[PDB]
Order: sequence, then structure tokens, then C-alpha cells
Amino acid sequence: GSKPFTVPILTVEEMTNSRFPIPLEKLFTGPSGAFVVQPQNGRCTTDGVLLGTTQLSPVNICTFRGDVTHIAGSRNYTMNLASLNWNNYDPTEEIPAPLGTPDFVGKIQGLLTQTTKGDGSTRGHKATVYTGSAPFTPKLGSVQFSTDTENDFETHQNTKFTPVGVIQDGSTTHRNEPQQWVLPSYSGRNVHNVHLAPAVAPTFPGEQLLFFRSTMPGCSGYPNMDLDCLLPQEWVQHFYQEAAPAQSDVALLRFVNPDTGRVLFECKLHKSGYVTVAHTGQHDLVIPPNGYFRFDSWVNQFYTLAPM
Amino acid sequence: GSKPFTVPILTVEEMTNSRFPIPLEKLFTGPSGAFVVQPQNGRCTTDGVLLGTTQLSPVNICTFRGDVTHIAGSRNYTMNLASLNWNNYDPTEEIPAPLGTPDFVGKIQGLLTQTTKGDGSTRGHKATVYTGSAPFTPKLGSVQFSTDTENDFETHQNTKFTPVGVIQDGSTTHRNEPQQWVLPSYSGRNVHNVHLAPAVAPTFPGEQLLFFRSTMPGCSGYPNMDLDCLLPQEWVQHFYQEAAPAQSDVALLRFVNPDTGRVLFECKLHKSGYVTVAHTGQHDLVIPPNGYFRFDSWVNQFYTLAPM
Ligand SMILES: CC(=O)N[C@@H]1[C@@H](O[C@@H]2O[C@H](CO)[C@H](O)[C@H](O)[C@H]2O)[C@H](O[C@@H]2O[C@@H](C)[C@@H](O)[C@@H](O)[C@@H]2O)[C@@H](CO)O[C@@H]1O
Ligand SMILES: CC(=O)N[C@@H]1[C@@H](O[C@@H]2O[C@H](CO)[C@H](O)[C@H](O)[C@H]2O)[C@H](O[C@@H]2O[C@@H](C)[C@@H](O)[C@@H](O)[C@@H]2O)[C@@H](CO)O[C@@H]1O
Repeated sequence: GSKPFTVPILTVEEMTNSRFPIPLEKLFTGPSGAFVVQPQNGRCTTDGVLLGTTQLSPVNICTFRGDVTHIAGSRNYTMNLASLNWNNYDPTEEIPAPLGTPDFVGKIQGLLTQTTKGDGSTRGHKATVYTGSAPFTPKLGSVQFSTDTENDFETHQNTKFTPVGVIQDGSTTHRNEPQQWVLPSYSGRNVHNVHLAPAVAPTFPGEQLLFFRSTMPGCSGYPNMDLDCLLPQEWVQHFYQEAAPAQSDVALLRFVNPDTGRVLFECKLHKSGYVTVAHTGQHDLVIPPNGYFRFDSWVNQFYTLAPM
Repeated sequence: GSKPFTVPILTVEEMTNSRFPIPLEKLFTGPSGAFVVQPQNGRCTTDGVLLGTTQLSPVNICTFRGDVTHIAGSRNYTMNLASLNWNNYDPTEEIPAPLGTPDFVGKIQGLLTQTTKGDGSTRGHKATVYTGSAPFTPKLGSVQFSTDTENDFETHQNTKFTPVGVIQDGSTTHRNEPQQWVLPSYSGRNVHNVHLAPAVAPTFPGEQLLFFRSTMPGCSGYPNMDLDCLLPQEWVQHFYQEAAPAQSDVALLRFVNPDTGRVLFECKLHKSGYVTVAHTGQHDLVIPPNGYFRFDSWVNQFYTLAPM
């Protein structure tokens, strides 16, 4: 008597990255035994429980909201954060950081915009947040932005950060940042992160994670623009609504080609919200534009996949 | 033998505007008899046929892709457009303009970003497109951007526009632009638009359109930041996948409050993809955060709604 489980029939290129507000481009698999894979956005169980800092909006990912204060002698501003819905932020909520907070170390550039309530005057400036920096303390309710102005922003007026892309210091090794698999210190460098969505890894020999991959825009230097999420944002929204019970640890999915009527490959969708495939090595999957995932049956962690 | 029709159970504040990449904030109704309501984004039939310039990605709305050429003596660049998927753009496709093109007259500000293929060097600059301007000819394959640079962008390298918000000329009447209900001239001022999604209006006495409303960020001046769409982007994605046949002209929806178990109001979801309610005058709806739409039955255009 369990509600039947399903995944969306949207194709990969019809879906959105859950870790940055950009479209998916491709599927990628590679080894990740050497390091911890623990993203906090795009985390959701198959029965619809949001984890980490995951929230439902594709466009709220890596945004910030609040009001700002200027740092004299600079073009830097401190943002005192509001909640996702512009109310008072509560640091004691059982989350790692405000929902939608970036979950990787990098220099994220976008625009800081503001409206003055009284007359509806507005202003917007290019701005960058360094999520690896000492003032990056979103869990404690504040982050710092570098901007292109020393005086234009007003205090105590609603201010929004909209992300666009990432930058790198071109005097250093190319593509050495961002580091998408390094979590920020949400409460600052001397404080451990809390309430995290768990790290994920394949346990089965010869299996690797299957990533939903995008390329982040670059705004300066030579950044590493690869960005891999565990679930498309549309899958997060789907499971959240459906809330179908997980009848076992693992949902077997087949990736189907409607142009031939044949299955390209099969994969495991684990109930805690990630996908694995039977393959060894780094590989950009080549898929038909009309290809889609289809849930076929509940299996478990001991199931042997056909090689990808 | 028709597949059962449904709408998503996401709440309003859990969904995304289909005309700009920002969250929904509220429901709004007002009279629109005096003017033509003909948006081209967020247009989809209840049985899943995309119309106008509508595409499936919430983050692709009001983006542009292509390569750029500098205009000497200025900080202006012409973008020769690529398709939504970075291929050659075909001006003869039966659409008004490239998918995701802005469907209103306004000055849209964001970032123009670029990557050089050979070495992975990147650059990003603040940029504005005036969709009412003479060089705004997206259907013909080109638009113009004003930027903060006269020399940094390279030719013949992939270039992306990411929208953030809107601006207004502060020397003129406040909130006189953008004009969200004025379509751009997609082929320029002397050429009529083609392949448009149709204009919509209530036909029933005492009914008005029900709008899904957001506030666009403002980046300069005193802009009109109201933005009303006919369908949430998540509804577009839902109908596209479900493709449930419309058994009549009108789906009756009830907006339900789970905190009391009572219906707040009922409304008509027309098969061509828009909502009406029984109300006269401008009104910001006040709704419970957990409120949701529920499809109850197929009726038709002659059905009399309970007053909102
Ligand atoms: C030394 C330094 O950090 N300079 C950056 C500048 O980057 C340098 O730009 C050069 C050409 O303009 C070379 O490409 C150098 O390798 C590079 O380090 C940076 O310019 C941004 O990124 C570079 C790589 C180019 O893509 C530029 O087009 C782009 O604007 C600017 C912009 O923030 O800042 C310093 O001047
Ligand atoms: C005359 C003109 O168009 N000036 C804009 C400037 O706007 C003026 O800014 C004043 C205060 O700086 C007053 O607010 C004027 O009413 C306004 O016309 C504009 O500044 C942007 O928008 C204004 C309304 C303020 O919100 C500013 O904070 C904001 O930067 C700037 C920025 O593009 O351009 C011209 O200088």
C-alpha cells in the first residue's frame, strides 16, 4: 500500500542544476574515493525530505538577502542576513546555514541590488562574495561582499545578492578555484559545521557516482567552472510533492532512448538522494537529446548493475 | 478515457515566475479591459503545448547567448544570437523570437560573461539591454547591450547575458518603465510580430485575471518592479510532462487552506493557460503560507464562480 515512486520525464537538458541557478548540460561520472562528496544544496530523499541547506526554488540557489553596512576605506559591505523570506534570521534553526547558501568554496560574482522603501529608488552594483574568506559566516548571520562602490548603498534597506558566475586569481595556477567539493566554514574557520546532509559514496565495487553537470559562467581569470549536483532541482521539487515511500534502499532506473526504443544504461537512485552507475574512470556521458530516466523497480545496495 | 488532470501542490511562495527568473511572492487580481494582455513567456496549454517564446527552464528566462562585436566610440556591443542550446539560430522557426527572449519593454540589467575556448580565460561586465530600442531585433538574430567596458570582450567567443533586474531614467516620471504589458518589436519597429501566443481576457462579467506576481530587483532609478505571469514556471513544466487532455474549456480549481480545512476561493484555469477569478478592482490576495491549488472538476466558460 505504498504510493508509486516516479521520477520526472524531463530530459537532462530540460532541467536545472540544484547547486547554482543554471541549466544542466550533461551527465558525468568519475571516481571520488579520494575525497568527501558532501554538497548541501540539491539534497533530498526520494520520499521528499529536504536536507542540508536545500530549498525548493531554482533561482534562490546561492542568493543572499538582508541589509548592508559599509566598511570604511574600502568597497566592501557587510550583509546582515535575513531569512529566505526576508524575515528575521534565526541562527538556532537546525540547518548548516540559511537555505540556499552556497555549498562550495569559491569567489561568486553577481549583482547586489537594493530598493529604498520610502520612494522606491533603486541601485545595483557588481559584487563578489568569497565563501572561503574569514568573514563568510552565514550561519552566524553575516557575510561580506566586495563591490564596485564605496558610498552608493544605503543602510537598513532590503538588499539582494543575485549570483551569475565565478572568478579566479589569474596570477595563480589556472583552474585552482572554485573548489566545488570543499564546504565553506559556515560559522567561520574555528567553528565546525552542523546539521549537514551526509557525505555520499558508492559502496559497490566498480561503481561511481553519476553527476548532473553544468558549466558555471566565468567572470574573471581562469576558474574551474565545472559544477556537479547529485539531483536535478526538478527532482527535488518532484520528490518533495510526491513524497512516495521508499520501499527499499535503492530505486533501479533505466535511461531510455525513445528514438530507438532501447535502454542506454541502468543506474541506482539511492533513497538518501544520489545516483550511481557501473563504470570506472572519468567519462562525459553521450546521450540522445530525447533520452529520459524511468523508474522500473525497487532493488537494494547488493544489486549488480549492467556496465554503463 | 482521459488521463486525469492535476496541478502542482507547491504553494505560491514555493514557485517561480515564468516571465523573469525570480520567485513568486503573491497572487494579484486587477482589471485589464483597457489594454491587451499578451505575454509570450509563461504560456502553455493545460495539455502541455508550449506557446510564444516559452521554454522549460526557469533560469533561461530573459537570457541571451551568442557572440559579440564592439561598437566603436562607445561601451556598446552587438550580440549575434545563438539558439537556446548554443547552435546556429534559425530566424525562420515559427516562434516570435528566440525562446526565453524578454516579452516586455524595459531596460534589463545583468552581467555579460564570456569564456575564451583556447585557454579558459574569462571576463564579466555589467550590461543592460533596452528591449524597446531600435537595435532590439532578436527575431532577426541580434540585440545590443550597453556595458561598462569599451575593449575587454573578445570577438567570436561564447558570450552569455544573465538578467538580474530593471532600471529607470530618474529624470522622468517615476515608475513609468518597465512596461510589462507592452511587447517588444522582436524584428524591429517597422516589422510586425509573428507566431504570438494569443491575448487573454476574462469574458465573464465580474471576472478578472488572476496573476502570479513577483517584484523584480531594481538596479537604478525608480522602476516599476511589478511582474505578473499567467502561470508559474512549475505549472508550465508540470503540464508539459503530464500532457493531460483538456476535457472542457475550463478547469475549476479550489484554493485550499490546510490549517483550517476550508476553501478560501475558487477560480477558473482556462485550457489555453490562464486563470480568472470573480472580483472587481485591484486586490493583493492575502493567503495562508500553506495554501495550495487543487483541481476539482471540468466545467466551462459559462460557469459562475463564487465571489473571491
Ligand atoms: C594580473 C591580474 O590579475 N590581472 C587581472 C586581469 O587578468 C589578466 O588579464 C590579462 C589580459 O587582460 C591576461 O589574460 C592575464 O593572464 C590575466 O591574469 C583581469 O582580466 C580578467 O581575466 C583575464 C584572464 C582576462 O580574461 C580578462 O579579459 C578579464 O578581464 C581583470 C578583470 O577583473 O582584473 C585584473 O586586471
Ligand atoms: C540624474 C540621474 O539620472 N542620475 C543617475 C543617478 O540617479 C539620481 O541619483 C540621486 C541620488 O544619487 C537621486 O536619487 C536622483 O533622484 C536620481 O535621479 C543614479 O543613481 C541610481 O538611482 C538613483 C535614484 C539612486 O537610487 C542611486 O542610489 C542609484 O545609483 C546613477 C547610477 O546609475 O546614475 C545617474 O547618476
